[PDB]
Amino acid sequence: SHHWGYGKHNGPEHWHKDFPIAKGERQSPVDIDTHTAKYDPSLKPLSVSYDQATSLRILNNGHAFNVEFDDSQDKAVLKGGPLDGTYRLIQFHFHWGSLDGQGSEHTVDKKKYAAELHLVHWNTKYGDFGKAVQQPDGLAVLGIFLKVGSAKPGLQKVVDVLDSIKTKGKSADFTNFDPRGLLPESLDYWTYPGSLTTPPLLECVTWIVLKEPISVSSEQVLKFRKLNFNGEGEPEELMVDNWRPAQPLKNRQIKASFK
Amino acid sequence: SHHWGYGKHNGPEHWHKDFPIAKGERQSPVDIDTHTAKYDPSLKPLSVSYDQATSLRILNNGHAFNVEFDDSQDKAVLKGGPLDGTYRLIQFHFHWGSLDGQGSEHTVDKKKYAAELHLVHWNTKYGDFGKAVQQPDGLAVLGIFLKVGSAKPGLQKVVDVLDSIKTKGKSADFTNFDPRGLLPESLDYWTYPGSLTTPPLLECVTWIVLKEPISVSSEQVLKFRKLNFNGEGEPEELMVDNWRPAQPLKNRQIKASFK
Ligand SMILES: [Zn+2]
Ligand SMILES: [Zn+2]
Ligand SMILES: [Zn+2]
Ligand SMILES: [Zn+2]
Ligand SMILES: [Zn+2]
Ligand SMILES: [Zn+2]
Ligand SMILES: [Zn+2]
Ligand SMILES: [Zn+2]
Ligand SMILES: [Zn+2]
Ligand SMILES: [Zn+2]
Ligand SMILES: [Zn+2]
Ligand SMILES: [Zn+2]
Ligand SMILES: [Zn+2]
Ligand SMILES: [Zn+2]
Ligand SMILES: [Zn+2]
Ligand SMILES: [Zn+2]
Ligand SMILES: [Zn+2]
Ligand SMILES: [Zn+2]
Ligand SMILES: [Zn+2]
Repeated sequence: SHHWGYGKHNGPEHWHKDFPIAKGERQSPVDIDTHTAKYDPSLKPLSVSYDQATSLRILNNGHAFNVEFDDSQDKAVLKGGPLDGTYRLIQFHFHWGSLDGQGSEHTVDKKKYAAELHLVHWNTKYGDFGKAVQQPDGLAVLGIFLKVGSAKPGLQKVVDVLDSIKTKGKSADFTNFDPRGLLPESLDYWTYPGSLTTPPLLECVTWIVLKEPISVSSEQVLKFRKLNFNGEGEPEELMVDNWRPAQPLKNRQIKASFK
Repeated sequence: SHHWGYGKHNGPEHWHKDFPIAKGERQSPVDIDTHTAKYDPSLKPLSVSYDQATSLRILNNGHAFNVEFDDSQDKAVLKGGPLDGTYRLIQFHFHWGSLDGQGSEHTVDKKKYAAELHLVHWNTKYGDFGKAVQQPDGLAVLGIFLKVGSAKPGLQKVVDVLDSIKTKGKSADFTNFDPRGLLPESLDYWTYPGSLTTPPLLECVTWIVLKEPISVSSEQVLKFRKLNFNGEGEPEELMVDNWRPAQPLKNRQIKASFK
């Protein structure tokens, strides 16, 4: 009851109590039905420029873990696609499950994936992250599905450091990470106007969800599930099933960048 | 810069940036000038009923440390004085300095004390703490000055447990504490309508500041100054000088319960 989370008492089901936007017109995530999400030839190609991405630190905030980036220049930026502007990378994080058969927030024809990677960018138009989240086109989030298969070499440096931030509030220096190690072979995508998938659930996100999932080993996802929602000294609550289920699409169109 | 505190960058001096109420009509603390704070015979005597006070836990929130109480019944209550209602004890905490010559928030004829004890109560009229802080008579805070002299036996159990919550976010079970061990010989007091002395600086507090200070040993206050503002693993910032200086009294009267 204390403040929001993913348990029986404080979960997605109950977020409408302190956040009436939870039942709003533009909520995320959604289910991407491939028969309705039609192709849009007006969509320009997406330009992911991460070659100068400068990571700083990894931390556990009690809700997931974030790798944070220097956002002071156009070092890691997101351009074109459905975006009018330059969007700087500020952090990324994951949502995952207690079983391989669940963990993703978005779904494709009702299929759930073992996890989902969210790379979070803010529109430089507004000046900083804080001002951007108060505008409907302030954020662009790039969402990537994880399936249990073979190991992702780009993910291993993250996994190695997870013991050092087991409990809420812990953090660590995490430099020279290259977020390109987490991208799939193709950048074909769906896009729709949405929201943050956690409180305050603000409807300020242009979603870009990649068609092609990345593969991670079962050994690597097991490492995610040893994390803790709780602080050190408090009772153990395993950080698992930290995902919001799909929401009503309502009067929105999911445009597709592909065939 | 990150979020508020007591350093050069984030201190009381700069709180007006995110909190315009900091320059409001009813801000606390104030200096109690004894020549103007006249006696009011209409003030009923103060009734401090702490015999059934049930403490639960002690924690470091990064700004000070709080001992928290069961507020579910009328076990520890504050009545009469300038209060119209029953006020339940929810927590207490301290503000102290880096030197014995400072640490208090309130002052008496410009004199500063080594520390100050704040016992925090909410009006049962409103139902819970959260609803109370949004009303001008929602909170009653009982403020007590500490001077460096001989040891306070009632304070020693708090001091013993301080090693176990050195850094921000740590907490511990803290049961069978009796807050009566921190009261002075006399309950003669000054009262005025004010605010929280930390953000969000809400103007919802009826202040009751006791005339008579309590004595604590230098050994006991040294133990306060080993605490840390920071979390575990972060760079060391000693939790000292965590006090707001005196504010303009403006169109307010400080009533005195005594001679
Ligand atoms: Zn339920
Ligand atoms: Zn409901
Ligand atoms: Zn379909
Ligand atoms: Zn590149
Ligand atoms: Zn939280
Ligand atoms: Zn996310
Ligand atoms: Zn470092
Ligand atoms: Zn290939
Ligand atoms: Zn393609
Ligand atoms: Zn530790
Ligand atoms: Zn200054
Ligand atoms: Zn200023
Ligand atoms: Zn005077
Ligand atoms: Zn009593
Ligand atoms: Zn804080
Ligand atoms: Zn205080
Ligand atoms: Zn316990
Ligand atoms: Zn005596
Ligand atoms: Zn008296």
